[PDB]
Amino acid sequence: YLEAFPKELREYYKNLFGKEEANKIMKKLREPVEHYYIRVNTLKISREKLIGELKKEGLKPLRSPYLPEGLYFVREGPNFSDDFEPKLPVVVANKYAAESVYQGAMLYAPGVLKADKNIKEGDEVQIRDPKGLLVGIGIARMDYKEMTEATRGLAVEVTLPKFKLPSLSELKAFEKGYFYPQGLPSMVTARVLEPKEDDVIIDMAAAPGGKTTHIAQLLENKGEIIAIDKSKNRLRKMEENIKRLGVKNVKLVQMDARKLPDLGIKADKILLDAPCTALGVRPKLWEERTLKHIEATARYQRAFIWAAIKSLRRGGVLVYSTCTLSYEENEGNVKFMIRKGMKLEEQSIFIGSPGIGMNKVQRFYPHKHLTQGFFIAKLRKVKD
Ligand SMILES: Nc1ncnc2c1ncn2[C@@H]1O[C@H](C[C@@H](N)CC[C@H](N)C(=O)O)[C@@H](O)[C@H]1O
Repeated sequence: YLEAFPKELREYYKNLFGKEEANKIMKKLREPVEHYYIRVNTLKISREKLIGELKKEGLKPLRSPYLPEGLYFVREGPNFSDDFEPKLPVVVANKYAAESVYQGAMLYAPGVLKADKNIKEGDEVQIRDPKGLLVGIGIARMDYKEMTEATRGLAVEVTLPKFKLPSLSELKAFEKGYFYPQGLPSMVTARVLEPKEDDVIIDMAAAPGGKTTHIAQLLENKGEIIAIDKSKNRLRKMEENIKRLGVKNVKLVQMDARKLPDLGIKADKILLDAPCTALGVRPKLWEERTLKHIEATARYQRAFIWAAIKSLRRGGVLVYSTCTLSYEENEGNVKFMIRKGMKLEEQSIFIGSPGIGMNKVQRFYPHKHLTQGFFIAKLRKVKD
């Protein structure tokens, strides 16, 4: 599994976590989350009602004892050994299709990069990513020719994915806005913000609106949430999420969030779920980002942070979060915040790990908490 991570990043992890822990993290990082979480949209439905609805579809949701809005599914797999060499013709899926197949998705024709020419419908085939990673085994539903030419349709019915997560996008319950897929650390993030109906609230990197709509339901569609993103398409997707979830609480604004103080707003609560190297996301088939990205991105996040601090009322609260493992983007950038008049505060929910040489910030690790790698800092602005 180590091959999935560039050598200098591996040295970095060993340095930052210790050889043993670093190895446990990387190994788990290559696998999908063991507990696949969704958020109950309490704007439309209760947890127990939704559970009943999901059981109807043959799904087995489990309750979180920490998040009354939390449900999760237990991951299946691995369904074959890491060294398994099936005696089967190969279908090569592109980088994106391979990752979804890795978690139980079917392989559709546009996802097919190339294939063995002997393949006919009904043949058993193995599916590999462009680097030879075996991600699944299944039955071809197209001949070789149609597979490499079709613009739509089923190419391989994946009957033996390496891992299996439930597909929730096609459920009636999803179309009716009953839930929103979202990791446990992400849900904790919104709770720890403790949004109030009175608070002036800003999500300055909000699309596609996962944490924003979570705040919305905690506010019970009262108050107002200002949600900022630079991307119009991602804001376009966020508009759809809002409508589906029945969120009436949110004001969208397109802009570079680093220029946030250009508004005349002094917020009481700011969520900064900052763009990051995403070193913690799962599954991690191949890590492309490395040390140069950590420094550049960390420096890039500071602009957001500074913008937020200047836009906070004194006594105001900032919650900073990333889906990355690096020190620089996390604890290092919090030290930055501490030098700029911010004070660390106890978070209301703490089920993860302590930070690196740092007490009140919260980390999540895939090997310890069955989640993506994650980081949460909650700060109070004591002075300007
Ligand atoms: N300078 C920027 N200004 C505003 N938004 C940005 C900027 N750079 C990146 N973003 C957005 O930051 C977001 C990063 C997302 N991963 C955040 C997801 C969000 N927290 C959610 O709960 O769904 C993307 O939507 C980016 O479009």
